[PDB]
Amino acid sequence: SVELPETHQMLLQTCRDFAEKELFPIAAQVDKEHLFPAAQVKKMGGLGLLAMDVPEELGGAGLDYLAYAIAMEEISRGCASTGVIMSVNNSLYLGPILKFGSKEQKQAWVTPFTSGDKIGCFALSEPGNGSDAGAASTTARAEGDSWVLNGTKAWITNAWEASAAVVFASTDRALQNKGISAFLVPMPTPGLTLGKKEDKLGIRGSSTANLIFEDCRIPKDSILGEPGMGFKIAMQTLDMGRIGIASQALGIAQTALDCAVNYAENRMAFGAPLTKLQVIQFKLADMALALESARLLTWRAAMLKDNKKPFIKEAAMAKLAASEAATAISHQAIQILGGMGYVTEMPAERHYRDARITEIYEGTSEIQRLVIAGHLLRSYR
Amino acid sequence: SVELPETHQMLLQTCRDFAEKELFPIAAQVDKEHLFPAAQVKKMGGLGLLAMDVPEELGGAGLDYLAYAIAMEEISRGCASTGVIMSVNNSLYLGPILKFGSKEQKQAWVTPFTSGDKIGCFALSEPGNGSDAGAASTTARAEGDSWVLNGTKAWITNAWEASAAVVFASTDRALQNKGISAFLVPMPTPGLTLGKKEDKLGIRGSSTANLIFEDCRIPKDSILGEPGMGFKIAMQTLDMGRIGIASQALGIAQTALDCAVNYAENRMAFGAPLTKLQVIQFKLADMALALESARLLTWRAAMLKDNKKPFIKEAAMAKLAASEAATAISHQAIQILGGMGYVTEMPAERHYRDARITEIYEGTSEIQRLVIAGHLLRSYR
Amino acid sequence: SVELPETHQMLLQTCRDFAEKELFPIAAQVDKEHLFPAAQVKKMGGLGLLAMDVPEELGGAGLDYLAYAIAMEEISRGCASTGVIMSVNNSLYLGPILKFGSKEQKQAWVTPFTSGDKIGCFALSEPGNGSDAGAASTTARAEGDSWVLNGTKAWITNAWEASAAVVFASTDRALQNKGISAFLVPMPTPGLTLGKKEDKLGIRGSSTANLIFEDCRIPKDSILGEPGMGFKIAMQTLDMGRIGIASQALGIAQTALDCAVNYAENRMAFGAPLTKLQVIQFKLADMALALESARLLTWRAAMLKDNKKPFIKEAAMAKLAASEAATAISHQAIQILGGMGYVTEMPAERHYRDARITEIYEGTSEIQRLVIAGHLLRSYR
Amino acid sequence: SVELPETHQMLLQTCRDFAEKELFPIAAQVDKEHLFPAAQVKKMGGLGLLAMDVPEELGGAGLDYLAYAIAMEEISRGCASTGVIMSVNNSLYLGPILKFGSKEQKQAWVTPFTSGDKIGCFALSEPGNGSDAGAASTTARAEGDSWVLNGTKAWITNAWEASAAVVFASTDRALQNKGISAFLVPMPTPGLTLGKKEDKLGIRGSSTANLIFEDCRIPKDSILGEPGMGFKIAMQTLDMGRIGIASQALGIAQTALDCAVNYAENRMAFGAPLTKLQVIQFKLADMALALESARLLTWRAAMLKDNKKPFIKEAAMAKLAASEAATAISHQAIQILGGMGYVTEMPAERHYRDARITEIYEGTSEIQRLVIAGHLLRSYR
Ligand SMILES: Cc1cc2nc3c(=O)[nH]c(=O)nc-3n(C[C@H](O)[C@H](O)[C@H](O)COP(=O)(O)OP(=O)(O)OC[C@H]3O[C@@H](n4cnc5c(N)ncnc54)[C@H](O)[C@@H]3O)c2cc1C
Ligand SMILES: Cc1cc2nc3c(=O)[nH]c(=O)nc-3n(C[C@H](O)[C@H](O)[C@H](O)COP(=O)(O)OP(=O)(O)OC[C@H]3O[C@@H](n4cnc5c(N)ncnc54)[C@H](O)[C@@H]3O)c2cc1C
Ligand SMILES: Cc1cc2nc3c(=O)[nH]c(=O)nc-3n(C[C@H](O)[C@H](O)[C@H](O)COP(=O)(O)OP(=O)(O)OC[C@H]3O[C@@H](n4cnc5c(N)ncnc54)[C@H](O)[C@@H]3O)c2cc1C
Ligand SMILES: Cc1cc2nc3c(=O)[nH]c(=O)nc-3n(C[C@H](O)[C@H](O)[C@H](O)COP(=O)(O)OP(=O)(O)OC[C@H]3O[C@@H](n4cnc5c(N)ncnc54)[C@H](O)[C@@H]3O)c2cc1C
Ligand SMILES: CC(C)(COP(=O)(O)OP(=O)(O)OC[C@H]1O[C@@H](n2cnc3c(N)ncnc32)[C@H](O)[C@@H]1OP(=O)(O)O)[C@@H](O)C(=O)NCCC(=O)NCCS
Ligand SMILES: CC(C)(COP(=O)(O)OP(=O)(O)OC[C@H]1O[C@@H](n2cnc3c(N)ncnc32)[C@H](O)[C@@H]1OP(=O)(O)O)[C@@H](O)C(=O)NCCC(=O)NCCS
Ligand SMILES: CC(C)(COP(=O)(O)OP(=O)(O)OC[C@H]1O[C@@H](n2cnc3c(N)ncnc32)[C@H](O)[C@@H]1OP(=O)(O)O)[C@@H](O)C(=O)NCCC(=O)NCCS
Ligand SMILES: CC(C)(COP(=O)(O)OP(=O)(O)OC[C@H]1O[C@@H](n2cnc3c(N)ncnc32)[C@H](O)[C@@H]1OP(=O)(O)O)[C@@H](O)C(=O)NCCC(=O)NCCS
Repeated sequence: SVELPETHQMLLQTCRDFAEKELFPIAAQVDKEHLFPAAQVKKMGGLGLLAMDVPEELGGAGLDYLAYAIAMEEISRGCASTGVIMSVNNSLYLGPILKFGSKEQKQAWVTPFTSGDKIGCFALSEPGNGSDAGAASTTARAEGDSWVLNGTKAWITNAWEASAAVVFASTDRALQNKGISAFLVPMPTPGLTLGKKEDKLGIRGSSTANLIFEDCRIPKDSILGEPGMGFKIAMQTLDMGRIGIASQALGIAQTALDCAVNYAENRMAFGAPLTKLQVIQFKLADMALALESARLLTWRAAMLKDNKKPFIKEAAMAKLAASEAATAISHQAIQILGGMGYVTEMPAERHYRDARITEIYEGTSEIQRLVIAGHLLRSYR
Repeated sequence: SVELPETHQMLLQTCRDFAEKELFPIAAQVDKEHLFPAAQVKKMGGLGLLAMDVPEELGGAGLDYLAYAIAMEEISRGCASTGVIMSVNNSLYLGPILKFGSKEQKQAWVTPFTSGDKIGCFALSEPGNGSDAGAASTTARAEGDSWVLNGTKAWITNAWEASAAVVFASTDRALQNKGISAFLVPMPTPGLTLGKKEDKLGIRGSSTANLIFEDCRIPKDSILGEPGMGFKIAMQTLDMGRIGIASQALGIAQTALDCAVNYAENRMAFGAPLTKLQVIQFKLADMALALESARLLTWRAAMLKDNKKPFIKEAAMAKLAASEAATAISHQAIQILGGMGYVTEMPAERHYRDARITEIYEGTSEIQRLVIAGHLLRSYR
Repeated sequence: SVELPETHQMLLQTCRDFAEKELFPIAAQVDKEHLFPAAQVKKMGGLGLLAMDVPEELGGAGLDYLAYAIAMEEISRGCASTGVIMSVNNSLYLGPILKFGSKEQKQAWVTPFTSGDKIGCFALSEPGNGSDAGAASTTARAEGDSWVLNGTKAWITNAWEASAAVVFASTDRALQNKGISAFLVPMPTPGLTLGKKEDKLGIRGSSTANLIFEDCRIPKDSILGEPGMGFKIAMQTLDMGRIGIASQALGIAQTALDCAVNYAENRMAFGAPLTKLQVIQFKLADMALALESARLLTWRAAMLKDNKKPFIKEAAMAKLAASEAATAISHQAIQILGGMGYVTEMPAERHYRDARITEIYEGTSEIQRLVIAGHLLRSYR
Repeated sequence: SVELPETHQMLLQTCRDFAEKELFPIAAQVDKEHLFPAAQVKKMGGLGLLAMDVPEELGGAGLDYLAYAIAMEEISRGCASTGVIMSVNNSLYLGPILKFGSKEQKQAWVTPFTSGDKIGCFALSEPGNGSDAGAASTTARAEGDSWVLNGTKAWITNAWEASAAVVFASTDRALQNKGISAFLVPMPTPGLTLGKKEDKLGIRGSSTANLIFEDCRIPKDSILGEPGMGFKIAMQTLDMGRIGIASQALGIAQTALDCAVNYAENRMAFGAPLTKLQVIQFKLADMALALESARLLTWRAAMLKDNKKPFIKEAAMAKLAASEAATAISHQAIQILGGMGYVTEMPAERHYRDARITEIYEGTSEIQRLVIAGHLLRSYR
């Protein structure tokens, strides 16, 4: 119900302790220097936080997706870039392989990646089409006994750190979505070149680059599932990723609210603490309401996924509400902090820049509203 | 969890069937003619919907407050005035008596009122002070063996139909809240006169009047609890009423959304259904999300109350979010219907006028935000 | 510039004096009883307020459109239904005849209507299509020497009081807009039947009905301009009407703000006036800014029209901003008044219901945003 | 009226030409490297853009404040940091000296600063109090024939480039505002030390530091006006600065809208340009409406100042509306650009970070709403 089980409570406490011990001292350094936190990722792999959905047989933690959402929220509260790296590795790489790959592919592509030594990446977007995922131009000709890949992916998270890749290329151009086919591409491999890192406004610990495939050949076993199923795999992986991104936005909004409340209590204006002003109280009330409401939606989406029931509309609602709430709460936290919120000495601006991204990737807000509207009208029809 | 138990599902189905059978044909007539639906209230008392929180020993249904929230949402979806009458009788009259009254008072003031033959009313507000509940000017002098009541209450719901009253009068003026004392006043009684009915913008089935007490004397047993506890009784009854009003606003928003979606699918513009337009889809998506989020907040508040845990901040959040969401959804439904939404032939304007009230009574939105802000700052401190 | 000329100032003062003398005592009676204010319309015709754009040669006042906007704002501040009647008679009937009709048609259809004895109506909308104005199904066969009209118009303002009608019927069905042709139809005439009055949520002084044409024949001179120009005539008349409706929404928002400020200063809560609370001050500040900004937009649109320059985007912006600001200000005024705002004794709910309409007729907000977007993209291209 | 005079049109064209020639190529470099654009400031001084309000006798341009607002909007459209430097030098330094200083002080402190070789700074805020300007703790003891200054100012714009300073120190502590006294402090002078530059989220061309006064002595003539008038001088200078900041926010919103519209027309999604989507059109319409509405308010405030009439409420409204509109438009521009808007290669994120500041300095939005509310209630009383 509303309360959490003992395992979930213990995981929440452990994640909060780890976050306050490790991520908070280094978050500013990671943001400023664009430094990939290798040691923190290794420690998270040691704690099993990178393989929560993975069964314990394959080396994972064997936990439900609600526990994953809680851990993602706590980690993103600690550090946003570490949060998005964890979210990518947990959902976007591990989920499709467990859900669709054969047992040999699971053994060869999940077990090394549970320990945290290696991480994965999700390669769907292209420079030509960002939202229209079905219009991917990457071609995968089945010449000989190998899949020859030609094309250029873009915006690939963890491109400079991943040891594997889930690449979606259209085997058949005529088939807009049917042609789409997934492939498990090891990194580094001949024929694959990594693009230059992109300077980003917000999350800067993670490395974002453009994968370029030039006559890249992979063995025939590297195809995920069967040809044609690529679009469905992409959609389901996107739903799970949307749940993860909603958790990340919740964490960002929570830490922004905590910093704002602490500063408002500490700061003195007109001979009184700022909390005595009614405007500040109303701002805090609205922020808390938005944050809690979103958290509820997220938890509902996670529990619906755990009960093996359809959750696409719920996940889209959770992602949209969490992203918008995080942006509004971060903006109001900057406004409450005032002048001190603008300088980089205080962490409010980092929360603002990190919260801005949650409305862009994993489907923009317009795409989320399209999904919600379609499912709503289908429900009434 | 997210799912509902079998009893709750059966109650939801029964309430929906009763609503579609009875309330929908007569809602327009009730709104237009200011007609109190006596037969519908009697049938609801027959179904036990007026005594859900009451134990079965005293003649109630013995159901949890979550079931009460579900039934309130369904009834308010059927008809808003019937919804507010049910909410008043269930929470604001029955709850304080069960929570604080002695067993003899329970037998003499709850058992006749479970059947639906008689209903109660909550008398707190005064013309002088609406939000400042602690500034009530009604005086209750303890002369002789009877409590002599002098004063004028205002805005009393069901004043023209109630057979009992929960009246709060300040026994001690010096004590702003300590002086406040509750009293169980039977109606009609000598010394009590009912004010004229007030024409209202929205809910017009219910009768709202001003109770006037002129030397009204009641026996000494009619006092609820002990003197001084009146303010706490009022606050707890207000929390339960806020949960009920949140359920009512949810019902209004739900029926407005249903009518808007049906009309949008039926209406043809520019050679296409209105749902083909992206603006309509985005409006429907935003409306859906709002309602669902509010519902979760409401259900969380109800479950927290059922588990015997503090729920004041949760109830305030649920009431605020539900009221604002209901107003926004009703306005957008009128906008979607366009010209046909403006005339009284279509039920959109009735939903608008009924949804406007949920931000005013049971504490305005500013008071709710004050409560949320106070509890938030207390949580951080 | 920002200041007003002496003629405009004198007209503003005269309109305000007339409004406070006449419209304010009878506004509640007009709203409640659906009473057409014949005497007030006659007095306005005596003051020349119904023929402001009309040259003095034809019996008008010969004033610029800025003066018309000011007078419309003041009258709608006095009474909303009188405001919409004045707006219809000034813009939607008189403007197209002066702009496109020949001199004989001006003499036979403008000079009697300047005095205020008779008023006109604008017949464009149909039950089939409300926003898609080009899809009108009314047919005008040119049989013999007369135009035979068949079809059914809908939502015609002043249908029960108009002595003339501007009816737009598609002469050629193949021509979606080219077929559209305007006609000056006298009322009453054989073959024309008036539909039943429609009960409306808001403005109820004006009479809204559905014109039904059954073999209605008019002389050949009654056609406005030449066939095919009907759509352009409709668009320009709509622009002028949008300016008028923006002025009306400004008046409604202004009177709502005045009542809210007066009540907030008078009402006492927590031992202080409501204006001492910071939340009330912030609400009043937001309301004020909105109204003033909208007024400027309106005044800019009116001055651009007076200088014989294109004003379509400006008029659309003014109408959209004025309507949204009026709705928000009326809602906040009801919220500020609290319980007393809900009853019909206070005039806040009347302002709410009257302000709701300004987002529906003369093009809904979505159509206004489409016009603004089209003109913006055309400006950049 | 709505149109601009020939001088204003010529100044607008010259400012736009200069902006597109100089500021646009170097804006990204200035933002990235925190580089003070010395050459651009010198060229602006050559064009007279730094001394617009200054009479031509003292070496200024002798232009009205409307021309200053237009030039500020164009320059801030070119580059935001250059815009805020120009705004500070024009209003916050030059205005108080011309308005209150004697002729000798004008000759010794305005004529060298019109040419653009030297610039000024406005020193009011302190680390202790940011919004409560009357609680400044800087002390100015009148020992001997010199004013000995002790205290620490904060957030001083152009602290590392100014050759003069307007410092406000409380001569009399007992007098909260009466004690406040202004002083013209040359820079550099013995006893004055410049604090370290502060890394800021947005505008980074300008240098922001903390002035520290330790036994700084100035001649007796350096006091501006007479003791006690400091608070009034600060308030009037703040009003003029609010007009300038509103112009800057207008420029930022305008360039963000231009970039967003151009990208939306260029980008192709789902086989169509983005402008074909109705959601994009509605976003563009809302952005254009907000921008134009604000621009109007700003121009009204500037013209009211030029006509020697009170403009405090108008300036506060203009600043608030311009800041909020700029933030909303920048956020929507980032959303429209999508993924490409997030990287630093595109200029959308720079517009976002620069537009965030306009709600903080020159009085936060809460202070603006307090000023508007006070003037509104004073108007009704
Ligand atoms: C880039 C930049 C440049 C600057 N340049 C200058 C300059 O040239 N000269 C100068 O003098 N200063 C300058 N400042 C400082 C400026 O005055 C302050 O940063 C800003 O105006 C508010 O200061 P604060 O945040 O410290 O106020 P705080 O009092 O610390 O603000 C706390 C919060 O409480 C709110 N608040 C406070 N009192 C009330 C109230 N009564 N009612 C409601 N809400 C309230 C505020 O709005 C704010 O959100 C600059 C600041 C920045 C960031
Ligand atoms: C009080 C009143 C007075 C009136 N007076 C007159 C009068 O004097 N003369 C006259 O001719 N008419 C009059 N009308 C009718 C008026 O034209 C319509 O009521 C109104 O303009 C819209 O009509 P509709 O709701 O039927 O349109 P509908 O097409 O039925 O509206 C459906 C909804 O879809 C939206 N929509 C439609 N097309 C699009 C699109 N392409 N993109 C986005 N959204 C879209 C609309 O905004 C609306 O929300 C009056 C109406 C009222 C209520
Ligand atoms: C349909 C209806 C039914 C009702 N039924 C009942 C009933 O059964 N029992 C009962 O006891 N009462 C009932 N009431 C009365 C109800 O308590 C009040 O109408 C409502 O809760 C607020 O009262 P008010 O508007 O008079 O408060 P006011 O104090 O007059 O409100 C003035 C405004 O100031 C705001 N305000 C006041 N204090 C503050 C503050 N400290 N901070 C910020 N904002 C503030 C309020 O939000 C409000 O907007 C009913 C009212 C209505 C309309
Ligand atoms: C930090 C970051 C990390 C990323 N990581 C990954 C990753 O790991 N894997 C991956 O595959 N991609 C990744 N991406 C790319 C991501 O898919 C896109 O950036 C984003 O989802 C949208 O792409 P776009 O802006 O290019 O779409 P565009 O089509 O260029 O967006 C244009 C605009 O139009 C809107 N729009 C488009 N179509 C419609 C429509 N039909 N209706 C309404 N509005 C519409 C969009 O919402 C958007 O506002 C990442 C991007 C970023 C910024
Ligand atoms: C555009 C978009 C919303 C929809 O895709 P489309 O190709 O444009 O439209 P479609 O017609 O393919 O959608 C419905 C089809 O897909 C399938 N599908 C769509 N959503 C699905 C879901 N959530 N689960 C399962 N199947 C789904 C349906 O089965 C249907 O095919 P059918 O006709 O055989 O039943 C999708 O590409 C998208 O989500 N874009 C944003 C996400 C993103 O970029 N994330 C970045 C990762 S960080
Ligand atoms: C104004 C208002 C919000 C708070 O009341 P106040 O008298 O103004 O302020 P107080 O200082 O009394 O509040 C705190 C006190 O009340 C008690 N209290 C407040 N809220 C409580 C709650 N939810 N549960 C229990 N006790 C509560 C606290 O114990 C404390 O007293 P203590 O110091 O002995 O601990 C309240 O009057 C109100 O809710 N008004 C709107 C509700 C309404 O009108 N409903 C209409 C019915 S349809
Ligand atoms: C739908 C709507 C917005 C546009 O009309 P459309 O027929 O759907 O679209 P169109 O292609 O006709 O629009 C452009 C055409 O009309 C003409 N036009 C459009 N707006 C115009 C304007 N403001 N001024 C002049 N001409 C205009 C253009 O010349 C063009 O024709 P061309 O190709 O020969 O140049 C219009 O019908 C409308 O305003 N509806 C809402 C208004 C309303 O109902 N008011 C009620 C009165 S109270
Ligand atoms: C807090 C604040 C809003 C008002 O100041 P206060 O000291 O708190 O309140 P006061 O009582 O002094 O306000 C009214 C007094 O000041 C004077 N005053 C206020 N605003 C004025 C104005 N716009 N023009 C002239 N005089 C003004 C009045 O004369 C009155 O004094 P009186 O009683 O002798 O008539 C002001 O300090 C402020 O604007 N802060 C934000 C601005 C800022 O920080 N800008 C940074 C520069 S980039």
